[PDB]
Amino acid sequence: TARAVRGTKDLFGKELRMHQRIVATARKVLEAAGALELVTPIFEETQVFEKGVGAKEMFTFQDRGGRSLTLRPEGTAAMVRAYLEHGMKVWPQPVRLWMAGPMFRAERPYRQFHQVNYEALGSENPILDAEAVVLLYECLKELGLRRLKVKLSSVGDPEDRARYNAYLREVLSPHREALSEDSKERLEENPMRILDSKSERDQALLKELGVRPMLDFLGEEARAHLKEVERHLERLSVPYELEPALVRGLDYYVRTAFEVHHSALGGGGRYDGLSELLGGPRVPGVGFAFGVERVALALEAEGFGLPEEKGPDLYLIPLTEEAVAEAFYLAEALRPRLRAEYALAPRKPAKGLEEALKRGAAFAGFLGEDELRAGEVTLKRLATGEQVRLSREEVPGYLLQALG
Amino acid sequence: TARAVRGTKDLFGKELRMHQRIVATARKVLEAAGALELVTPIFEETQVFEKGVGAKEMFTFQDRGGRSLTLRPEGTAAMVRAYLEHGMKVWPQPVRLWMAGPMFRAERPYRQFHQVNYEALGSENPILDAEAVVLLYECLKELGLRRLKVKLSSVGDPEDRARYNAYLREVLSPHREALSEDSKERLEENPMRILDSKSERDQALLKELGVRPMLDFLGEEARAHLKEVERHLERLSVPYELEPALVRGLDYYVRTAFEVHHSALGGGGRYDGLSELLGGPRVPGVGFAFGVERVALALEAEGFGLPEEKGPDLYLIPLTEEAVAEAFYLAEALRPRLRAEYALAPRKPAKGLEEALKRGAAFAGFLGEDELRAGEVTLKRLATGEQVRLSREEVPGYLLQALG
Repeated sequence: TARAVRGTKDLFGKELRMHQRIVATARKVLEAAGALELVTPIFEETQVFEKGVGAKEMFTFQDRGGRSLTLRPEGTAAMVRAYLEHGMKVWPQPVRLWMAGPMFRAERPYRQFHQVNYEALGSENPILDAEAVVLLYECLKELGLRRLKVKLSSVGDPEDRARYNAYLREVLSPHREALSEDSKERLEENPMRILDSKSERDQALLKELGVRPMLDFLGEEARAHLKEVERHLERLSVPYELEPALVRGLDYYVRTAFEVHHSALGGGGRYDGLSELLGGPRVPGVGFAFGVERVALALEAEGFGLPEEKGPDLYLIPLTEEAVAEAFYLAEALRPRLRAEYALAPRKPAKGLEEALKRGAAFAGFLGEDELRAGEVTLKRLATGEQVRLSREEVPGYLLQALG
Repeated sequence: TARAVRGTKDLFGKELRMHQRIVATARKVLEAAGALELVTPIFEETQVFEKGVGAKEMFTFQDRGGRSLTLRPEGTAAMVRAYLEHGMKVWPQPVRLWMAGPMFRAERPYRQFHQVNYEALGSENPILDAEAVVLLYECLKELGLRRLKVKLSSVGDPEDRARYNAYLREVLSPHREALSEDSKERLEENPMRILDSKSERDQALLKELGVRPMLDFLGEEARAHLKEVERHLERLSVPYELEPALVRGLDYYVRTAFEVHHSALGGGGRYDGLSELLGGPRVPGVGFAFGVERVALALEAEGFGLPEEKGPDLYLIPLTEEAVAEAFYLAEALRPRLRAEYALAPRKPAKGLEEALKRGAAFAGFLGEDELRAGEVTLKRLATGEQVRLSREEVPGYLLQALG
């Protein structure tokens, strides 16, 4: 009766294998660049994920005690919270961390998706921004994806963001009634957030007015930092395109911002004020995240198929009812060094052999009255048809010599 | 400021590696026995986890829409729910499944723990019960644990459980006031549940009365099934002990029940009526679960230590400020086939070499004005002290020939 809640789903067979490949690939590239693997809890205190003061899409609840708890909606805040909790500030900087795991989004019935996160905390050095970009680019390239579009941009320093917001107030105020609910309130609290709302009505006005990009407002230091990042990518042969449409409305996002399109598979940027937001000292940061499901779809779109599940090394066919137990005893004697399976009911040799072929077994085994009395087994290498009769003590060795 | 909620914790370094080893080991033994890996969602409809009608320890909440949702507290019901949803009843039976993942328990501030689950659904054959036991025993043995105590027992068939409950009413009724709240109510709804309550007051009365074990109430079929299971373990050289104290109060638990002690690392048994409880047809089942943290503690108790984290293949030391970027370009050219790291600031050769030793690098690399002008690099195999000067084009090949 009960089914998996909408927005969630079981992962098994090929879908699971695709997810595991994707994560295994990120693990290889990220750990080769020094990132340390970190796994945070599924839920945390709600305040860990609050973005600041400024007036539904997060699973929140309180446990026995009244404490507000929230299901992890993103990875960055949780990782920064971990860097703080474990005093990673004492480690050699920067501290590179990565993580793969489920995230929770509360939309109307993906509500549970998986993403890989990479975070370099502790330094403002532009080399780290270029590295974050290249690392994301690489994870995706290593997966076999091609036609990857890298989009780069900057959101400047907070003093630069202050001027832009003023400008936004001047340009968007005389068009107030064109916005709506929240966007009208954002004009007084955080104008830049209006550029990040997915309100078709708000997106419409913006498209018509065509206001100036945050790029045109980069301060002195911000422009030099972006130029450094650009220089590194050029030097690393990473094709990119400056994107004035790339924006980050939250007050803790600074300088570098980037995305990789195929539509966006992942992206990220620098976020220097998030640590203080959580109660910690100043901790410069830059990193990215990409959705595992988004990537699996991109691979699927490019035609990437996955080979068939490997079969057991041995599939035992009991011929009599008494042999069923003996098949189990033999298979157990061969595990786990070898993958050995067995049928639970007797059947004709031909039908059993037929089942071994379908299951892709390397060898088929037969146990009947004759082999039981002799304490032996009959083996048949399916691929070559070669059939041999050997004692039970010799099966492990024989199979190992053959499957070497 | 904000810390991981009590009962939860970040996993990194050795602790994480220990968890990954444990799961990797279960994966090897369980998949060698034919189990298919399955990953269910973190949360599901509350009804998936309700055990039946009979009057706090589960994180429950409703999403936008009023639907009651619950954080996964166990693995079995979720797996059975998956077997049903995907029509696994059509697959060749039995269907063997396994899963590893977080579970949630709502105690007063582990509230988030991890466990490995194994489930064989679709058959009543006693061979499967013995296999579940041996498989659990094996997972633990392969981890290096010794002094593993296997305890076996049975809870009989529902008709057997009915008689026992009557008996329990007769023996425990005249002692009503000795029980408490729930236990008093259980006498009328499900007496056997009183044997499963962790109420020190209830455990006391039980210890004094010393009522008869559910074992003394096994019906004809139930006694024969248990004898079959025992026969298989004997034949598999698995040392076990019959435990009359092992009980399963819920109405869907049937026959086989078992545990492995070291205090219990894991356990399980047959549960034939759970499927119907969820709205599906009759689906016989048997399996087990063990806590990853329980196992890591057991390993720790036996002294099992984990080797040190491997170091990068190459740690680049820039000698000048301009070389910092060049160190990054070189490391990126070597990744991800090789693990290459670099320092972000210049430093003396000796200090840099000093850092490479501490980080356990196979090779140390040096980039200064001289190598930059020559488009070369200086490498030093730390273990042998051998130092060589080669061009950048030759570094990948040289390192690969040396780290082969």
